[PDB]
Amino acid sequence: VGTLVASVLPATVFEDLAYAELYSDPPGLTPLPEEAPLIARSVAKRRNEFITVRHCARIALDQLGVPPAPILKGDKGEPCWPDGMVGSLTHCAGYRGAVVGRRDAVRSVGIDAEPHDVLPNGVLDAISLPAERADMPRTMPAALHWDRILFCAKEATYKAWFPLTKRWLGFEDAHITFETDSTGWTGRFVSRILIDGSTLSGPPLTTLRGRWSVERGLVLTAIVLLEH
Ligand SMILES: CC(C)(COP(=O)(O)OP(=O)(O)OC[C@H]1O[C@@H](n2cnc3c(N)ncnc32)[C@H](O)[C@@H]1OP(=O)(O)O)[C@@H](O)C(=O)NCCC(=O)NCCS
Repeated sequence: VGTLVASVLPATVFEDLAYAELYSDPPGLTPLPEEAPLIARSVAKRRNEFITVRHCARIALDQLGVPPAPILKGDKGEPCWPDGMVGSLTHCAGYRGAVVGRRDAVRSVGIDAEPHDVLPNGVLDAISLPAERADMPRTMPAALHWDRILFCAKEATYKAWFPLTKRWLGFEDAHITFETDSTGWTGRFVSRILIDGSTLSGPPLTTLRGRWSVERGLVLTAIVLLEH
């Protein structure tokens, strides 16, 4: 279908969002000349996914009425969206995707995709708080890899946070609480910011609500912060 990420998008502002996803790199796709410098020293696997993900971004932007154009890279790797637009990009094995939104409705977007696979226990302690490790088993079905899902939400949280603050957010700086829908493979989370949430404009970031899904061997997460 090409609609997996829809499982983590809200209906509230759906008319002001667009998305596009692919599951592999179309062969022979050429980079835009203006984007080529961004991957001039990159390994082949990175080059290929970069091009595919940028292609998805333009497909999604086009749905919102934005003419196709290069998307450069700014502070700390963040994508440089066209004026009036926000969005987020992600890839992993078997997935490339873009979610974009109109800034008049959507303040920020953060998405992440991961394989639904375990993480090593050493990494878990580095990416989680004790309270998360205690609560996730209580809120998540035994079948799910809650370590990986937590991590996915941490990544979505950073991506939604950085464009608004331009500051680091570490794994210990957000406490994420989950809930599972009765059907067992989707739900909600809230990321509570534990540090100063001052933004370049608008209100401070204190809480970021998101959605998660597990389907087709993937974890997907998305945060869509509304403009009020
Ligand atoms: C930046 C980061 C979140 C990217 O996530 P990832 O799982 O490695 O890779 P993904 O494919 O999902 O996402 C990569 C895309 O993220 C976007 N991105 C990179 N830096 C970014 C930033 N500072 N802000 C917003 N988006 C960013 C880019 O569009 C990038 O793709 P591109 O280089 O092709 O444009 C991750 O690599 C990282 O450095 N994390 C540390 C910060 C963190 O997770 N903190 C926890 C907060 S609770």
